[PDB]
Amino acid sequence: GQGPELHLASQFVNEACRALVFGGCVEKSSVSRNPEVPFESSAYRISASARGKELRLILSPLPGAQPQQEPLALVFRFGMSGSFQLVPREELPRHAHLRFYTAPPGPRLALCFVDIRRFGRWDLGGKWQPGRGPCVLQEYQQFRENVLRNLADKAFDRPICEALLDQRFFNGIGNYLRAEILYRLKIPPFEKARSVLEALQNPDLLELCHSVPKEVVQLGGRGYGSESGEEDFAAFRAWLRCYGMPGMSSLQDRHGRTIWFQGDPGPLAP
DNA sequence: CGTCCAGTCTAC
DNA sequence: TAGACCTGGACGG
Repeated sequence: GQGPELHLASQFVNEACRALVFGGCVEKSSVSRNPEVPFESSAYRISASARGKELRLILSPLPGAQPQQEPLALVFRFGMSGSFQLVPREELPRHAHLRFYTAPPGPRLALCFVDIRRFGRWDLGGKWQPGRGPCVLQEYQQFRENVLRNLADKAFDRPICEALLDQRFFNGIGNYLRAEILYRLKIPPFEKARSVLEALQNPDLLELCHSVPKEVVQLGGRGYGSESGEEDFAAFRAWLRCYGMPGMSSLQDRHGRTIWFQGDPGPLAP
């Protein structure tokens, strides 16, 4: 997922778990090389928030829950196939690698972190990744200042299409979003990052870094993805103007990732 | 059957 | 930097 997917996943956990009570331990698949979550409670609520391409779960025991336990926070990154689902306990999807189980009363459901390719990761801390910049969705003004303060950084030597993936400055921006963002401004993907950014110091490249992914969120649905029908997925394919679309050029950036664009590749093209 | 394609993380 | 980390769907023979 990218920021919209991480953001919509957090909204999903919050709405789906609002009137649910979990109990017991936090179960991990045998094959997952991520850490065992040391946590047990007779009764606890799960909530979420999203920051860029990371999602924080808070496991929050109720008054009187046993064993005695302070709230616990997990941060997740999704890599290529991470996701959250609420399923019936005996119908776990195949790659459900971490699982929170409802307590009686009611239907026994499982909140599952599902990650086919297992590029996703979680940490016990609860801290955001040091070095990741502010959320382009929820921290726009902080994100905007963080780029304009640091144009001197060597990151901005690189072509614009590569800089937009550097999560130190564009936390939340991934492959589809960089294509869609540059297509909106007809900015060649291999223009130099510093060149396009120095200008700003209406809608400019940094503003679109916020407004474009906000468009994905306001589709409702589950971004690139279909957790709420194939209808929501068709809604997304329709929103796209550039990424994967017929009549568009594509190249490889210096890290082998496909950038989609119209017309001028730009000066720093391979 | 085979190939190729879809975000970090870490060892050169 | 370049390869490593993974599974599965869409192709081509």
